[PDB]
Amino acid sequence: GYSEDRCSWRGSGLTQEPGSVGQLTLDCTEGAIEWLYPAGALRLTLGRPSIVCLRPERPFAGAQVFAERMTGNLELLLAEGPGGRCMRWGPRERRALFLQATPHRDISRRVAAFRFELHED
Repeated sequence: GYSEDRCSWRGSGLTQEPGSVGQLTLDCTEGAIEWLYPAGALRLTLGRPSIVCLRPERPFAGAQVFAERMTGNLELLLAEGPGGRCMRWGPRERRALFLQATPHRDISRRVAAFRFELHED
């Protein structure tokens, strides 16, 4: 679950009703996500223009991380296979990441873990 200070989260793919996107809210400027055996999808809301940077912990596998734009469009920040991806949200954009488990042929141990940092550019 959430860490002691609620700036980080660490859970397993068996999060909730299959098909529903689980909901995470983190109101800090710096934190970490550890998604063990990713399954399904998660939406992480991160509570002037803002810049977000993600730093994966290698090996990173089992999921992709997208940034939700006001357009409803998505921007891939972190993906599986072959250090840092940044992106900028507008002043009025909801700061939301979408974590989507990748379809693995095997059900084995994969961990999608990353750190995030928010900057007021």
